[PDB]
Amino acid sequence: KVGRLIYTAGGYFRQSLSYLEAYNPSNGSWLRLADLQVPRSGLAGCVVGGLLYAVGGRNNSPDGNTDSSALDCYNPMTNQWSPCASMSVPRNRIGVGVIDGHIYAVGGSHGCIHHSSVERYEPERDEWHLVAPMLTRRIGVGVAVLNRLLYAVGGFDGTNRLNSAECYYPERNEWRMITPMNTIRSGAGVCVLHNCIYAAGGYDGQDQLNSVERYDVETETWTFVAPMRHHRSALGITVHQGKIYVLGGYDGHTFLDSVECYDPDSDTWSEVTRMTSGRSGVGVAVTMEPC
Ligand SMILES: COc1ccc(S(=O)(=O)N2CCc3ccc([C@@H](NC(=O)c4cccc5c4-c4ccccc4C5=O)C(=O)O)cc3C2)cc1
Ligand SMILES: [Cl-]
Ligand SMILES: [Cl-]
Ligand SMILES: [Cl-]
Repeated sequence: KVGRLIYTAGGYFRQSLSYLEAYNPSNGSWLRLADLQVPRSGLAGCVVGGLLYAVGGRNNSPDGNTDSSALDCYNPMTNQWSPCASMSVPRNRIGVGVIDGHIYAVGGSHGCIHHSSVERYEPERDEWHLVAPMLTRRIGVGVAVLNRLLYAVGGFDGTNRLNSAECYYPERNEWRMITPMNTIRSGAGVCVLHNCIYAAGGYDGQDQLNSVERYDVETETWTFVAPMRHHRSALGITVHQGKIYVLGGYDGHTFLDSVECYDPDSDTWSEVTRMTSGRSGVGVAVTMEPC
């Protein structure tokens, strides 16, 4: 269990960013690691087999605004990025989840197109294949996996921001709606802790949110927990050693550098570190420290 870092890839501040930086909760340190080959905001991160993957996003720069179909793989042992097979379609404001060593890419936008499509990557074959689409088009969608089921939470369908959520059952290649959240959320941080899916922050169409709610997959209810100290949309999120970490985002005024940590036993959030610069729209995941 020792030696794991929280990696943050990409993001946005004035333009899309190429940063890869890693935080060590055990000593408070940050490391700046190899830049992404292509800057991207609105991407997702995940880990399979000790390797960090950056999926989708958009490169917003002074010279263009290009949605990404890319999958790139970072090896901590070499501090190098390598390209992998690209997805069927560009997906900005994507969500991803991992089931049994496979990466699921969910939703996202391509220009004015709001995807319901979903595709699955096989690392051993370096291949993507489309699976059943969601029941709803969703960009800015939060995705997480619990008990080998994939959840897609909130987002924006092209007309309305959403409180709805749905679950993918892989053995039936089928999506079904679940109970909707209490709050409309696009750009929330979504993760899994114990037997619940958490949705933290986001934008409800009017304001960035500090509220946090969790879906108990047995009882099918959403319950609010303690709110974050900061309102935040387009935040990064991960779980590490039984606590939720939220990174950056936008509070309606500032691109935040603060990182907050949720302790479920006390139902409290605390500020634990600051990123090296404020940013939103990052991808976050946990893996071993680099060489
Ligand atoms: C070209 O400029 C960019 C700026 C930031 C980014 S991003 O990577 O951070 N990101 C991608 C993922 C994602 C998902 C949901 C939302 C939700 N919006 C908001 O909270 C929102 C609403 C009103 C005004 C603003 C924002 C916002 C949010 C963040 C930064 C600045 C602002 C801002 O001023 C929503 O639309 O639901 C926003 C994003 C934004 C990308 C491009
Ligand atoms: Cl699978
Ligand atoms: Cl298979
Ligand atoms: Cl595989």
